[PDB]
Amino acid sequence: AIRKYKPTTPGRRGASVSDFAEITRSTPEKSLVRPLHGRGGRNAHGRITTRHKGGGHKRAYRMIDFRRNDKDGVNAKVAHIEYDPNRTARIALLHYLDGEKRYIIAPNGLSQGDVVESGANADIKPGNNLPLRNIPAGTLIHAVELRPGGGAKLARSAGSSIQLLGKEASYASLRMPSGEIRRVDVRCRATVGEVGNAEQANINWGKAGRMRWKGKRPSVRGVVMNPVDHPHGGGEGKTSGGRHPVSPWGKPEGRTRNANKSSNKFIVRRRR
RNA sequence: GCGGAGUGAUCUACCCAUGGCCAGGGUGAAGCGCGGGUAAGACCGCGUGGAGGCCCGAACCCACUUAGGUUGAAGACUGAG
RNA sequence: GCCAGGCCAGUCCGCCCAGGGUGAGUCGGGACCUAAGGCGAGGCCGACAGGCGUAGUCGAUGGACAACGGGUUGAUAUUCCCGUACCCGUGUGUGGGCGCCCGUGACGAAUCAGCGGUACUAACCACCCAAAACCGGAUCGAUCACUCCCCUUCGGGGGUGUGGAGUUCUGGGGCUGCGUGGGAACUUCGCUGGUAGUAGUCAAGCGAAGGGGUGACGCAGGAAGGUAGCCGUACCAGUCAGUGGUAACACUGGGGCAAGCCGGUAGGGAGAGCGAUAGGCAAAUCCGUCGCUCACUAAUCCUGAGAGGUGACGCAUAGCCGGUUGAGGCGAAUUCGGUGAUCCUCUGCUGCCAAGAAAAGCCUCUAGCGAGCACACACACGGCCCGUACCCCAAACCGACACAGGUGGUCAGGUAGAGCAUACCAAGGCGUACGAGAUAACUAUGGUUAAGGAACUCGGCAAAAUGCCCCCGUAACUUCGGGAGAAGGGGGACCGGAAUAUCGUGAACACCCUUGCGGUGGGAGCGGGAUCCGGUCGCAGAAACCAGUGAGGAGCGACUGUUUACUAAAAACACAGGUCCGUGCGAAGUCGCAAGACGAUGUAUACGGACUGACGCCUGCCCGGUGCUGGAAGGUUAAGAGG
RNA sequence: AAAUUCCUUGUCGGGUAAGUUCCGACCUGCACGAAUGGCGUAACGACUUCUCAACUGUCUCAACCAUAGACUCGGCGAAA
RNA sequence: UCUGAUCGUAUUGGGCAUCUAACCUCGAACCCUGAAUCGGGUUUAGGGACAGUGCCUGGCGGGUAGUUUAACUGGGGCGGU
RNA sequence: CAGCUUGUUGGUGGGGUGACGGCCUACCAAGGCGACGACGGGUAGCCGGCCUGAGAGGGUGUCCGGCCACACUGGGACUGA
RNA sequence: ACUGCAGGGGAGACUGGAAUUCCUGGUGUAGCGGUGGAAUGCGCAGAUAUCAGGAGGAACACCGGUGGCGAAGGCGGGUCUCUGGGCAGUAACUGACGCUGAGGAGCGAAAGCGUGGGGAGCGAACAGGAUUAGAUACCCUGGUAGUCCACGCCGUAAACGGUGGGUACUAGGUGUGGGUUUCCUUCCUUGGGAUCCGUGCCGUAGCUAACGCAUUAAGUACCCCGCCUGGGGAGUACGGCC
RNA sequence: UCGAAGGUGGGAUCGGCGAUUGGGACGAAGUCGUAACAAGGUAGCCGUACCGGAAGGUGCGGCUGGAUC
Ligand SMILES: [Mg+2]
Ligand SMILES: [Mg+2]
Ligand SMILES: [Mg+2]
Ligand SMILES: [Mg+2]
Ligand SMILES: [Mg+2]
Ligand SMILES: [Mg+2]
Ligand SMILES: [Mg+2]
Ligand SMILES: [Mg+2]
Ligand SMILES: [Mg+2]
Ligand SMILES: [Mg+2]
Ligand SMILES: [Mg+2]
Ligand SMILES: [Mg+2]
Ligand SMILES: [Mg+2]
Ligand SMILES: [Mg+2]
Ligand SMILES: [Mg+2]
Ligand SMILES: [Mg+2]
Ligand SMILES: [Mg+2]
Ligand SMILES: [Mg+2]
Ligand SMILES: [Mg+2]
Ligand SMILES: [Mg+2]
Ligand SMILES: [Mg+2]
Ligand SMILES: [Mg+2]
Ligand SMILES: [Mg+2]
Ligand SMILES: [Mg+2]
Ligand SMILES: [Mg+2]
Ligand SMILES: [Mg+2]
Ligand SMILES: [Mg+2]
Ligand SMILES: [Mg+2]
Ligand SMILES: [Mg+2]
Ligand SMILES: [Mg+2]
Ligand SMILES: [Mg+2]
Ligand SMILES: [Mg+2]
Ligand SMILES: [Mg+2]
Ligand SMILES: [Mg+2]
Ligand SMILES: [Mg+2]
Ligand SMILES: [Mg+2]
Ligand SMILES: [Mg+2]
Ligand SMILES: [Mg+2]
Ligand SMILES: [Mg+2]
Ligand SMILES: [Mg+2]
Ligand SMILES: [Mg+2]
Ligand SMILES: [Mg+2]
Ligand SMILES: [Mg+2]
Ligand SMILES: [Mg+2]
Ligand SMILES: [Mg+2]
Ligand SMILES: [Mg+2]
Ligand SMILES: [Mg+2]
Ligand SMILES: [Mg+2]
Ligand SMILES: [Mg+2]
Ligand SMILES: [Mg+2]
Ligand SMILES: [Mg+2]
Ligand SMILES: [Mg+2]
Ligand SMILES: [Mg+2]
Ligand SMILES: [Mg+2]
Ligand SMILES: [Mg+2]
Ligand SMILES: [Mg+2]
Ligand SMILES: [Mg+2]
Ligand SMILES: [Mg+2]
Ligand SMILES: [Mg+2]
Ligand SMILES: [Mg+2]
Ligand SMILES: [Mg+2]
Ligand SMILES: [Mg+2]
Ligand SMILES: [Mg+2]
Ligand SMILES: [Mg+2]
Ligand SMILES: [Mg+2]
Ligand SMILES: [Mg+2]
Ligand SMILES: [Mg+2]
Ligand SMILES: [Mg+2]
Ligand SMILES: [Mg+2]
Ligand SMILES: [Mg+2]
Ligand SMILES: [Mg+2]
Ligand SMILES: [Mg+2]
Ligand SMILES: [Mg+2]
Ligand SMILES: [Mg+2]
Ligand SMILES: [Mg+2]
Ligand SMILES: [Mg+2]
Ligand SMILES: [Mg+2]
Ligand SMILES: [Mg+2]
Ligand SMILES: [Mg+2]
Ligand SMILES: [Mg+2]
Ligand SMILES: [Mg+2]
Ligand SMILES: [Mg+2]
Ligand SMILES: [Mg+2]
Ligand SMILES: [Mg+2]
Ligand SMILES: [Mg+2]
Ligand SMILES: [Mg+2]
Ligand SMILES: [Mg+2]
Ligand SMILES: [Mg+2]
Ligand SMILES: [Mg+2]
Ligand SMILES: [Mg+2]
Ligand SMILES: [Mg+2]
Ligand SMILES: [Mg+2]
Ligand SMILES: [Mg+2]
Ligand SMILES: [Mg+2]
Ligand SMILES: [Mg+2]
Ligand SMILES: [Mg+2]
Ligand SMILES: [Mg+2]
Ligand SMILES: [Mg+2]
Ligand SMILES: [Mg+2]
Ligand SMILES: [Mg+2]
Ligand SMILES: [Mg+2]
Ligand SMILES: [Mg+2]
Ligand SMILES: [Mg+2]
Ligand SMILES: [Mg+2]
Ligand SMILES: [Mg+2]
Ligand SMILES: [Mg+2]
Ligand SMILES: [Mg+2]
Ligand SMILES: [Mg+2]
Ligand SMILES: [Mg+2]
Ligand SMILES: [Mg+2]
Ligand SMILES: [Mg+2]
Ligand SMILES: [Mg+2]
Ligand SMILES: [Mg+2]
Ligand SMILES: [Mg+2]
Ligand SMILES: [Mg+2]
Ligand SMILES: [Mg+2]
Ligand SMILES: [Mg+2]
Ligand SMILES: [Mg+2]
Ligand SMILES: [Mg+2]
Ligand SMILES: [Mg+2]
Ligand SMILES: [Mg+2]
Ligand SMILES: [Mg+2]
Ligand SMILES: [Mg+2]
Ligand SMILES: [Mg+2]
Ligand SMILES: [Mg+2]
Ligand SMILES: [Mg+2]
Ligand SMILES: [Mg+2]
Ligand SMILES: [Mg+2]
Ligand SMILES: [Mg+2]
Ligand SMILES: [Mg+2]
Ligand SMILES: [Mg+2]
Ligand SMILES: [Mg+2]
Ligand SMILES: [Mg+2]
Ligand SMILES: [Mg+2]
Repeated sequence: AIRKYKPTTPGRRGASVSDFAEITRSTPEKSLVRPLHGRGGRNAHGRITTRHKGGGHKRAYRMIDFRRNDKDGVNAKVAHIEYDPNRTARIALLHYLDGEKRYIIAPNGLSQGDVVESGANADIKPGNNLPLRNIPAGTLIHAVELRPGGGAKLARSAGSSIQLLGKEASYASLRMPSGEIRRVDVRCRATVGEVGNAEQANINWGKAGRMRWKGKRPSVRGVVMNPVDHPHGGGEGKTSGGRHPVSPWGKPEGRTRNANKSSNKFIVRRRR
């Protein structure tokens, strides 16, 4: 699962890395790859809108099939499990019996060579994609969509899962990875099972260089700035900031969710 | 110093795309084998292997100390480290 | 040319004057392609100004694409000329081949009659229920009438037995139906004869829209096989350098040549047919997927550095003659080894995680077009636009200067050396622009120093010292990796012998066979390193240049890194790790009036903010204040309503 | 008794011939204290600080040599 | 009958519920469209008189802006006046 | 005190001894010792004997006798049976 | 070896009910909780109580015992999969292949440690109330780690039968468990008798200072291992291993 | 060549002193509490964790070397 480096250097002393034991076919599928380029956290104006971005290893995008709507009743065979630099889960390449190749998020327990079904008549097995109406309550699902046909949007990171609490009339109550209970329409599609690569959260990056490779740039604390730069700046020695904690633009801590967002009627219980 | 409207990222700060460069030595990680060990092991020793914000050190990038310069060769440099 | 300029002078000049000089189908670009990014028809947004952006169109620092050697001018040359190549296009002939119609072959339906799928289902058969209505059983309680019985103010209970419209369970045909299962004819579909081998389709060639494949990609590390270059050498042509020796292999010089074409080596890679087909915006014989057979260690095919041939009867060259010292003319030998890449095979191979452009181009499929086509040879032609002079670690560029500064890429020889360090040299350049003198102090840059050895000083600042290779040996502590080159020691030159395979590198003459760019033995010639023993010299053998000082105790920051261009490099910043808070998704946050964008082609193991800052042990008490989160009983409180 | 301690060269011990610095304690903390983290910590440092070996013109205490200037002659010829 | 408690036609506003048709959707499909992740239109699936916006109005608001922050004084500050 | 040894273990050919022998030397093998305690630390002359104890045993090595080791400390050769 | 027998022996996976708590809604108003007595605390902004639905973790009443199993520690909600051991019977097979075991190795309650998850209830630490001269406690109200899961670490308990393992022998009486066996075999009795393996109690001899042991010995003998030489200091110091 | 003595160096082992500091034993007729021996007033012990002037207290698991129906 996780391989620990040996303390041969100070940079490697405590670090660890995935063993990549689940990976076959170390190259991607040429027909499902699109170009990508970095932004450095800059928007269309050319200005930094997200801080601490840039550098980073070059990447290529792999088209993930997040809809899974048009292959109902058509079986697929899992051909490979591949590394993806754009997400924390691994991806599985599917060979459809119709001759088409697709990429999906690899669920937990979807070894190469398995058969994957879709539609209302599919069996309840990891990797099978069904509308929520046909999934029994208490199941663990992932890659759920908010609107019918809108594409999977929830529970997509490594190790994520959603528990189908129940379907009442035309809505399904879901326990979402944050712990918030939500309702979505029963016609929304979901995939059975939990997302794989669940142990990646235990990886110990060893040095600053590794995060620079992953594209994360250094972050400077507010209390070591000058007051013209940050509200926490100033002071003779080191201070705690001369006030209650605030953002670099002076906003205090507290809830930032819009108080009367339209979706409030779909949320049963806020997270802890 | 204040206001209005414009000009500047050929210097410099960061970022994006596409290219180039890093003499010569040293150390010897994982993994892979063989043998020892056992019921199996764990482990151990020999090889192979060639990792690393690894070591010494030119090009290259810097600028710690000191001497000189200080109407300078130079509006920030030279010599030795 | 010499009155300005050149840090002096100048007959000289990067200065002044006149004239001359830059030749491309292949070099670098355009006419080809796209990245980041720019502009942007319509468009969306915005009082106006304008912002953003789709189709599209630009934009190399990248992709694709055809040339090498020699000569020549005062000044250009892969451009001109000579020799020899390659790429794209056009015309003219010649030859055979396939096609239009003819027919050639092949493939190739449709009509209508015989039965079932009993699929349709009027009905019919079975399975449960309303099991309808109704006959009618047991129980219930305070209604009800009946007859038997009893107190009472004359109004009703009770033993309730019967049943009434009575509650519930249920005894019985469940006729009518519901739901399901079998299920009547034509009707949906199939077979046999039949329309009929008929209609009809395909069979030269081109397909550039569109589909598909390729193009197409990271970093690190070698190894093997090669080659360039370099060092010798067979052979060739010469020299006598006025010194003691040296007359020929003693010494000096030579000991060359490309693209292209042929070739298919070492090394690499590849299963082949047939059938089906929901997918690839239409189609597809293409791609993808699936099934079957055969094949698998082979064979075949592709790729492929090198070797060899040709290019080359040519060019070049050491040298020799004559030479206004310009041009001329002649012109030898050219073999075999060693060493050896930063280059080639190799867009390969191995390993790793941080997971590594696009489009054109090329190939292929069909849509489509199509009566003429495709090919071979020969001849004759067309190949456009811009750059090309000269400087280019500089006196010609950026620094006001002919300024000790700065400036990307390519080539890069010998001896010693690990080396692109360092010392001296080659090829090739240069002596660079004020000089000539003179033992003043003093300043600067170097050098040496008796005895002492940090006594100097804020402080060992500066200088001195250590320094290489090989062999021994190596502490506390430790996160077990380190500390460590710890510390501290020993040896090092030359000559000879071992020593003729001593050893190790490659492998000539000469040894077999599937005869080749083949295999084995073989050991010549040529290079390399180490050790032991004996001897020799010096003050000194790492010889010059070059080239770690080491140890012990504390503080701070874990570490590599970053920082005040021009007085501060640190204990400051960052960091991996930690906790808290926010964010349920065109999220929170940020830019923007807005549209829109980034976040992210991400989805709570994610993203943003704050503080702390490897690791180890831990992180105590306080919610009074102020923030944040949540609640709404009460008080207070705006516009509006009311008037 | 600290990058925090004014008094202050606090007191005791070590080191030195002689130690306001250094190291180990004491606790009388002017004015330490647990993520503006507390206490340690192998490795690392052109960081700050103390000691030792070796070495030396840093010094006792200076002396000599060469070069570039300074000095003389010819030419050009500024500046505050 | 200050009629507290109260009924039925008017009228009205406040809550709650439902609906769809205004309005909303970066849900989907098709056309403009030959090349289109823009835009617009058509249909559909949802939300829905909410939200958003205009005008009026209360709160909060070092996020930004313009400013103020006296004099005397055996120098100024401290104190005092 | 849990790992000790490299002339150390053995063999070969010489040298050396009065005499066998790594005793010494040149070459070859990788062996030899160790939990029945090597290697290391502390202590000590051994025995016949002496004392005590019914005995087994416990203590001790002085008179005397036997031997060993030493001659200021450390090292070496010669004469000689 | 073959045939039967009993079992909470162990591991994994799925799953069930009761109860507590919490959430939502209905009914509903002024108390609830707590003690020897109270107060802190909770509710009045709608609590306790009652109903219905949902969420979640822990533990499995009745069976259940004096019982069974396991080397010890320990072991029962149910089902399935995998697996260990024991007992009985035949004597089918080998033929002393046995016992103990220095060191060594493995297993090993609870508490605790590392990493991730989980957390209903309880509950060190901590806080408030109460008692008391004081109350850093006993009592009450709360409440963190922990108790739970996964993989590791730790190897300590009054880890006790305060009794090392193996074998042979030494009256009986009375319960229970698993077998087998003829007979009384219907005396239905699943009783009695015989044997083997256990598990309790009482009791003969013997042993013991006594208490007591007594076929499950602390009796009579043998073999092997471990341990003690008065009490503190001390199972502590130093050294060493983990 | 070997070879006593001597010098240089890093280590190994055994002791002595040491500012300061921890625990132990004994002393007197001190101060602060009553933890155990009774159900010792909250039963006592065993292993661990945490806390507090101190004896000790609390939690987890085990024993009776106590009692109860
Ligand atoms: Mg812009
Ligand atoms: Mg950030
Ligand atoms: Mg930071
Ligand atoms: Mg600052
Ligand atoms: Mg700024
Ligand atoms: Mg501010
Ligand atoms: Mg500050
Ligand atoms: Mg401060
Ligand atoms: Mg803070
Ligand atoms: Mg501040
Ligand atoms: Mg201005
Ligand atoms: Mg501009
Ligand atoms: Mg290197
Ligand atoms: Mg290895
Ligand atoms: Mg490095
Ligand atoms: Mg810098
Ligand atoms: Mg200076
Ligand atoms: Mg000067
Ligand atoms: Mg300098
Ligand atoms: Mg320098
Ligand atoms: Mg002139
Ligand atoms: Mg002049
Ligand atoms: Mg634009
Ligand atoms: Mg326009
Ligand atoms: Mg563009
Ligand atoms: Mg262009
Ligand atoms: Mg280019
Ligand atoms: Mg020229
Ligand atoms: Mg030509
Ligand atoms: Mg690609
Ligand atoms: Mg090679
Ligand atoms: Mg001569
Ligand atoms: Mg020669
Ligand atoms: Mg195919
Ligand atoms: Mg050739
Ligand atoms: Mg030119
Ligand atoms: Mg030129
Ligand atoms: Mg140029
Ligand atoms: Mg210039
Ligand atoms: Mg210059
Ligand atoms: Mg440069
Ligand atoms: Mg060279
Ligand atoms: Mg050089
Ligand atoms: Mg020279
Ligand atoms: Mg001169
Ligand atoms: Mg003079
Ligand atoms: Mg001297
Ligand atoms: Mg001297
Ligand atoms: Mg000194
Ligand atoms: Mg001094
Ligand atoms: Mg002095
Ligand atoms: Mg110095
Ligand atoms: Mg020096
Ligand atoms: Mg050394
Ligand atoms: Mg050290
Ligand atoms: Mg000599
Ligand atoms: Mg060095
Ligand atoms: Mg300290
Ligand atoms: Mg640092
Ligand atoms: Mg620290
Ligand atoms: Mg500076
Ligand atoms: Mg500086
Ligand atoms: Mg620095
Ligand atoms: Mg900084
Ligand atoms: Mg937003
Ligand atoms: Mg969070
Ligand atoms: Mg905070
Ligand atoms: Mg900090
Ligand atoms: Mg951080
Ligand atoms: Mg507070
Ligand atoms: Mg507060
Ligand atoms: Mg409060
Ligand atoms: Mg509030
Ligand atoms: Mg102090
Ligand atoms: Mg202080
Ligand atoms: Mg002091
Ligand atoms: Mg000093
Ligand atoms: Mg001190
Ligand atoms: Mg705190
Ligand atoms: Mg502080
Ligand atoms: Mg704090
Ligand atoms: Mg800190
Ligand atoms: Mg500290
Ligand atoms: Mg550094
Ligand atoms: Mg530093
Ligand atoms: Mg100090
Ligand atoms: Mg003069
Ligand atoms: Mg509205
Ligand atoms: Mg404000
Ligand atoms: Mg202001
Ligand atoms: Mg003003
Ligand atoms: Mg005043
Ligand atoms: Mg005054
Ligand atoms: Mg020998
Ligand atoms: Mg011998
Ligand atoms: Mg003695
Ligand atoms: Mg006796
Ligand atoms: Mg002696
Ligand atoms: Mg004497
Ligand atoms: Mg002697
Ligand atoms: Mg004699
Ligand atoms: Mg003799
Ligand atoms: Mg488990
Ligand atoms: Mg809860
Ligand atoms: Mg309620
Ligand atoms: Mg309730
Ligand atoms: Mg037999
Ligand atoms: Mg045993
Ligand atoms: Mg044992
Ligand atoms: Mg436990
Ligand atoms: Mg734990
Ligand atoms: Mg945890
Ligand atoms: Mg309290
Ligand atoms: Mg309690
Ligand atoms: Mg509680
Ligand atoms: Mg803890
Ligand atoms: Mg264990
Ligand atoms: Mg027990
Ligand atoms: Mg015994
Ligand atoms: Mg026994
Ligand atoms: Mg026994
Ligand atoms: Mg019995
Ligand atoms: Mg008894
Ligand atoms: Mg006894
Ligand atoms: Mg102990
Ligand atoms: Mg110890
Ligand atoms: Mg003392
Ligand atoms: Mg007591
Ligand atoms: Mg007690
Ligand atoms: Mg009491
Ligand atoms: Mg008690
Ligand atoms: Mg307590
Ligand atoms: Mg306890
Ligand atoms: Mg207990």
